[PDB]
Amino acid sequence: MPNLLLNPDIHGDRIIFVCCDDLWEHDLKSGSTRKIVSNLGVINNARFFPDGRKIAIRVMRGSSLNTADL
Amino acid sequence: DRKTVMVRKDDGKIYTFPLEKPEDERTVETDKRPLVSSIHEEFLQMYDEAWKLARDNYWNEAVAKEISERIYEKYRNLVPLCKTRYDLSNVIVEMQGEYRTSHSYEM
Amino acid sequence: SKFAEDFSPLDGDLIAFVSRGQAFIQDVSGTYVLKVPEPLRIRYVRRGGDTKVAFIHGTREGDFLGIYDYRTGKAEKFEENLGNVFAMGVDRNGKFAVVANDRFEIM
Amino acid sequence: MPNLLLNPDIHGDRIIFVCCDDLWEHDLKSGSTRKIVSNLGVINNARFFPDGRKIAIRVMRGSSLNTADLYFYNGENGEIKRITYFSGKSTGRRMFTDVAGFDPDGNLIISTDAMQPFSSMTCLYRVENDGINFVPLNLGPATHILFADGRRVIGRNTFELPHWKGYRGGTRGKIWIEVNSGAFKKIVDMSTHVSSPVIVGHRIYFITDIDGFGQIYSTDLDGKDLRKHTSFTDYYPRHLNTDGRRILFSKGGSIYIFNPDTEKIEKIEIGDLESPEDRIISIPSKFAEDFSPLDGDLIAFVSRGQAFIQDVSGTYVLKVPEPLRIRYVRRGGDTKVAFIHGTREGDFLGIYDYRTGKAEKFEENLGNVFAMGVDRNGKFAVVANDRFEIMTVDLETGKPTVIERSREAMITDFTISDNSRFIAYGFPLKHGETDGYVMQAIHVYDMEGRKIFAATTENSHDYAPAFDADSKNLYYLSYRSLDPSPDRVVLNFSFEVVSKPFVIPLIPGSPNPTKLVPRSMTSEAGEYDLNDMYKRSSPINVDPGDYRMIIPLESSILIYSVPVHGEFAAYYQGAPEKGVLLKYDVKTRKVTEVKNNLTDLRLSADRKTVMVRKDDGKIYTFPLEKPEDERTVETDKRPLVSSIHEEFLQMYDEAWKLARDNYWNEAVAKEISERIYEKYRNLVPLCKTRYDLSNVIVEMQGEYRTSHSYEMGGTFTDKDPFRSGRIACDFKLDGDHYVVAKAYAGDYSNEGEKSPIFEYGIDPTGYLIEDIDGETVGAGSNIYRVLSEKAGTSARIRLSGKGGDKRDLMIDILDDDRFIRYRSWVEANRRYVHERSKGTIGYIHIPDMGMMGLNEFYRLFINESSYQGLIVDVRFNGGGFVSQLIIEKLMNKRIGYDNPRRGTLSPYPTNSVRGKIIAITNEYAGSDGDIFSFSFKKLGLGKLIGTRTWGGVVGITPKRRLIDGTVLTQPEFAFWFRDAGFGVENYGVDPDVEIEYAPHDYLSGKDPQIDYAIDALIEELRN
Amino acid sequence: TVDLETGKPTVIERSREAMITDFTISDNSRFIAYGFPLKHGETDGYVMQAIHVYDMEGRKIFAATTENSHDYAPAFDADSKNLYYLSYRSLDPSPDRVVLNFSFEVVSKPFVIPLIPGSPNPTKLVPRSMTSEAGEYDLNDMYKRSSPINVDPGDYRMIIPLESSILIYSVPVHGEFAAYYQGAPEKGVLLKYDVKTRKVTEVKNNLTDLRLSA
Amino acid sequence: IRYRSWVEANRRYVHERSKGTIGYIHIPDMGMMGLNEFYRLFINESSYQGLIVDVRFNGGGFVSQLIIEKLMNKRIGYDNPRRGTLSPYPTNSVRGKIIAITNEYAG
Ligand SMILES: N=C(N)NCCC[C@H](NC(=O)C(=O)[C@@H](CC1CCCCC1)NC(=O)OCc1ccccc1)C(=O)N[C@@H](CCC(=O)O)C(=O)N[C@@H](CC1CCCCC1)C(=O)O
Repeated sequence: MPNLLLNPDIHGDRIIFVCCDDLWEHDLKSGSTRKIVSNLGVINNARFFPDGRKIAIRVMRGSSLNTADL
Repeated sequence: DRKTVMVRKDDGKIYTFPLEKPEDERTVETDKRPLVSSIHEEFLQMYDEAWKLARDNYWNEAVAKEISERIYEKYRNLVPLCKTRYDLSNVIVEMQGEYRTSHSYEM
Repeated sequence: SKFAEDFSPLDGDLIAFVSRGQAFIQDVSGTYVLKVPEPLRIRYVRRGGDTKVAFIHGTREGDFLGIYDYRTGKAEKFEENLGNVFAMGVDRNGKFAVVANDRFEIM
Repeated sequence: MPNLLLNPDIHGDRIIFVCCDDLWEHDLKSGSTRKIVSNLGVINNARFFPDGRKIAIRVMRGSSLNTADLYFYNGENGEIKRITYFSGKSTGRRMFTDVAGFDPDGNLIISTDAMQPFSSMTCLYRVENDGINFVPLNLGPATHILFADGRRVIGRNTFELPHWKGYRGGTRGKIWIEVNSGAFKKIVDMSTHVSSPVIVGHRIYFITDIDGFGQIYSTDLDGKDLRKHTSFTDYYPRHLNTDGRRILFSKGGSIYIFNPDTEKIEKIEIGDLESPEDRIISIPSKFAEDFSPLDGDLIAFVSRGQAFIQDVSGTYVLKVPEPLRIRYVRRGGDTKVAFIHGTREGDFLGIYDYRTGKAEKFEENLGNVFAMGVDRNGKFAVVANDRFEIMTVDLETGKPTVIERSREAMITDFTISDNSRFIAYGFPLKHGETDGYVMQAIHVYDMEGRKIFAATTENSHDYAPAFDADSKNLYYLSYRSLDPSPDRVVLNFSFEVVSKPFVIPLIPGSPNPTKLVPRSMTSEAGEYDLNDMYKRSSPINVDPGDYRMIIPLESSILIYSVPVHGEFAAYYQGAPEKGVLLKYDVKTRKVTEVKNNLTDLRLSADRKTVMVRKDDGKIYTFPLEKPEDERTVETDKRPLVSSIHEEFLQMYDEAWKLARDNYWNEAVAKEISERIYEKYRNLVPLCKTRYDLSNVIVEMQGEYRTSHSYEMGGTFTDKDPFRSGRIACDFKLDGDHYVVAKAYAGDYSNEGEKSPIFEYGIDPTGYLIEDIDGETVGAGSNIYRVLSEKAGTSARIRLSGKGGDKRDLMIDILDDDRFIRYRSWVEANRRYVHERSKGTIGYIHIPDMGMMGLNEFYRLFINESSYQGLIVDVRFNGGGFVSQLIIEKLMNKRIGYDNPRRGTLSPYPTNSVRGKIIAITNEYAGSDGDIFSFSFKKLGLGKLIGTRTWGGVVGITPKRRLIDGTVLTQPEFAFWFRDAGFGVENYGVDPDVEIEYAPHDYLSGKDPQIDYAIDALIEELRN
Repeated sequence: TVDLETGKPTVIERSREAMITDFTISDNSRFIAYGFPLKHGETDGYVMQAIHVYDMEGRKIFAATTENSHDYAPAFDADSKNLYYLSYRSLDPSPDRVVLNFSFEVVSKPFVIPLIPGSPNPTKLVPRSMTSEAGEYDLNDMYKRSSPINVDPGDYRMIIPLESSILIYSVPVHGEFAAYYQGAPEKGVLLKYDVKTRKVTEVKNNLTDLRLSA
Repeated sequence: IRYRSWVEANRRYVHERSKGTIGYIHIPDMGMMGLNEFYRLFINESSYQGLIVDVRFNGGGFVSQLIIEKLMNKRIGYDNPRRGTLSPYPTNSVRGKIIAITNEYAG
């Protein structure tokens, strides 16, 4: 069985998205996917900066995800 | 037998004391044995209930019968793709939105 | 403890309770714990005899009354649909049970 | 900055390795790296299956990584799954329960001691159905298993030994190989340690430092044609692994590739991979220590190198403004506090004022401080160091002044009179240079006159000195009230309750106040005179016992008492000693209990505030006047804030400094330390996790090329330890039902020595296990996982024996069953020896030389000592320090008997072996294990049978921890044998008759060592 | 056993090491438990003691405990369904405060043996509804069903089983000087163990001897 | 008091006359007192070049074997600490030569 992917962002051929609450990156060219950040809590939004280098991330914490920070 | 008393105090713990001698209360412990379950079976269970509640409690009984039966299968097929609680939430909320009405929350 | 509910006192200074859809028969200490042998969603558990306990098993179709004996092991499960049960009790003589549902019925 | 990579494995162009405790994969072709598995805990080993698809992984859990288990990763669907629920015990140097290798059919073969009596018994098992069933290979303990041309290659103790470079002891790595299609032959047994074996073509590649440094070697399937392939000099290479074509390994934090055909080595370029948040949060209580009461009902304490001034509530907390390592904090004034700041150079005294903010920090080096106090008037402080000195540091100038220096131990037990004129302290001393015991005498230093006076004589142990408010008497304790207490099992006696309080009036002619001598009938008013004061000593009428502290008050005396107890939990589990606060009314002479369940106590300056630690581990504070009103000290309100890299640099420097300052040979230290410091310090910044830092520290400890350089404790993960459900049984998957293959039991009448099932009056052996807690187990349900999930409680278990024998019991699911397995094993060997020797030989086994060894030795000695012969089996003996006590008993020669009118003969001595004794020992007996083996030979008590022992005999007694709680050990006590010097170190003891225990011996199910012992003794029992 | 009517004695068993002075009779007068001194070898240095149980019916002796230490102070419960006793088997060394030495000071612990196989250790508090007793007497291989009672080790001289508590005579560790010369009596105390609360308390102190009625 | 004074007196005498090369110990009997007096000095006199084990007037008892056991121990090693003095192995081992004194009052 596959996963549930969501909330993506693009920058050229690179595509970051959320899977299993963690942040992943996929290369349109090579076709390879990898988890770039995890164990931070529940990530629902990731945004590529202009230079496509850094990434602003939103993560939720607390049993019911009542709190969040960047 | 009106002899045993089981209570819950403000500290959240459960206690039990004989009605005759309320001085001798004991603390109920339940975290000795772990709780064992399967994510996918629970998720399927939870989905079906969320879906059943949405239909059984919608203000308009008529519309429910049609709305429920029309969205059930579509969203149930995504449950197995859910590995985390948040995933399941994404599926459940989308199916709640199907009632095109306010106050369909998840807390 | 995190998902526990419906804590209730049984015969022989025993405890029954529900958590995450599962049900258990344990001593206050939580050292001797028995899991009721029944699929997901056991809404309620109620003292029904020296070693017998009645319970409400929930499914997608509705709620049903079930009985279990933590001594012999037997655990029949009726088919008569009761609707959505929200309250359940058993007489002291263990012959019948009183149930309330979302249909506003008492039976 | 880059990361610290390690423990790789290869499969074609794909290379998996460990980084930041997680598992990563790198493609040689594309050059891309990615984390394939994380948040499982600490991963130290990952092994590619044959098809290169699945991956067997070893992960450690529990704060100190005391537990481990195995997981399967499938790169096809990203599936992760736990395979073992053994909860194998592991330590830094014995990371047992790991992957051993793969059989020809592509099945995983693991190595674990989970179902064995001894940890060293890492037996081989074939994993089946993802962990449903385990089939034993009965090849004996093994670390690696390789297959060449249908032949079985076996690696014994072939894991890396970073902590001990140049190891040449009996437990060194060795490789055996199959030849007779069922027989094995030892083929690689060099003088030094051999590790990480692999096969490429028809050669076995491995690592060893036979030449003074770690290099890769290889030989043919005969251990012949030795070749050296590498010439590294920077760091030791480790973790060899291969795919059949190329060899992979790590070194100095980088991964390299070795091509056997080209003999060329290259470094893989991976670059930066992960750099987690540096600023971290910690729970002050977890690393707290040195809790102390200040003025105005305030509290001071130290945690993780930091110091704080807070109210009991922990609501108003002040952090002392000082860099890393604040060893101690002490009340120095209304709002001032003195502290000991530690650095790489040493420890220094510092003062701080939590009101004004000022915080000067002296430069005068005090050495390594271990005790620190301040006078009540806040002018000077008394300090003790590892140089055995006691001194007074001026709180104004900073200038230290040594009062006296001991040549035996530290002067940490001292006190200052309230008028700041006298300083009393325990002074360790010895009558002779080679004396067996260290005495202690109280000394009193007079600030005026600056002369030291003797408070007590030097014939025993006097301690816990204390002055009274008026400064007119000096009270103290001593173990001088000798009275023997009888041993309930063995003919023996010891001094259990011989502690008694004494007092010494500082003014001659003044009587002992507790004596209640009418004032009108005495003529004091004299003047101070400390001369010949040990002659005026007087006891205080309080029954003997075991007192640790004496506090004189107006009309009563407070005494801290510790009831006699066993030492087992304290020696292993580290359990704290339980004491109680007693009160002695001078008037009524009656004694009462003021507080119990104490494990530590501290008194304020004004003698009014009491701060204690109870058995629950919490700190409390109550006024001495009304002990009924105690409050709980909370410190976890405010988080602990620190920087990983700054702490890591701090921790490294300390580990390095301790290793040098405590090495037994001072000379060698200066050279070794300065030579390895920089090299390993440059890797610290590559460490992002605790485990990383550990890898660096351990490697630098190995640089001392000596035994006993360990690392225990510390926080490596926030993951809870793996759990395992045990009922002392062996399960065998037969068909679709699990059957009870074996039911362990030793002495049925003892405690905790049999499967909990036995209590229901039936032997589970042969029975079938239907279900557990209503859930069915068998071909589909993993019984281990189930059991693991019930560990610590009683679950209903449906059993089925022969016929219609149906059982339904509430069995206790144990968290561990090692001891039961052990006792079962001993009782088994006992029976065997009795039967084979036709009832003429006894058997005893000493698991170690600590409290357990004492237990096990006497447990049987009392019943086996009177046979014609005796086998003292010390195999797997983990050491300790009671070997001399054991030799002493075996040394006793029976020279007489007692003839009773009625009854049987009674031998003299009672603790005398009746006949001939033979000792069995293997490569798993070390330290005091080595000592015992060597001594048994030297004293000629009998013949020594087995295999050369471990070879590590440089004692260790740690006395300092790392800010994270880590407890490092340093070989500080070099054992010197007469006519052998330190020769035993890094070598072990050779048995008179060598008897290997080859892999085929295990296949046959015969113990060649115990058998030789029996037979040999039978022959000696013909005369 | 001497017949109180006829006067005829009947020897049950004979030890070859010491006297069999530590015994008790079940309330239903069917069983006789006692400490039996024994030695593995003729020239053995230590004398072990195993509890034996003689059955008036069948007239056969059964082994209550193994013979590897010292088991004593046997005692039956009112219903005559369990046999409680003490033993110095809980080995744990206590450190000598003066000389490098260790000895067994507090290694005494209580144990029980259910006379009906399958019946669990009562002090364990195993729910009746979760057990299936009602079995019949069977003293064979009873030393295998032995079970400890969760009471901290020490130096116990007597164990008295009651309805919902156990009385235990404890003797605190002390010096032997006065006892060896002056002949001073040993100081003990009567402890109570509540089976339910598992809590221990002091019923009486300053004792030097104790006897219980029928 | 008279007894201990006598022992300490002989102790001083032996130290002085042997120029500090011989230790002294005296066993009043072989019971509890003997155990006390023997270890009371053994711990400080055992490490001299020589040792005098005086057993004159020894009234007996039953712990002789325990005493012989200690005197039997042969010193075959030492412990070298980075800081501190040597520690003999065994600890309870006499360092050198031992001589026993006895009279007609030991039985
Ligand atoms: N106090 C404690 N709670 N623990 C201390 C026990 C540590 C121990 N070592 C040994 O038995 C040594 O033989 C010794 C021997 C010597 C040598 C010279 C002087 C004095 C003692 N003893 C020792 O280290 O300790 C005490 C000591 C120290 C200074 C002065 C006087 C006594 C030892 O750990 N041994 C190895 C032996 C391995 C082998 O036999 O090959 C071991 O790894 N044992 C366990 C793991 C443990 C267990 C407990 C602690 C640490 C590590 C194993 O995996 O088998």
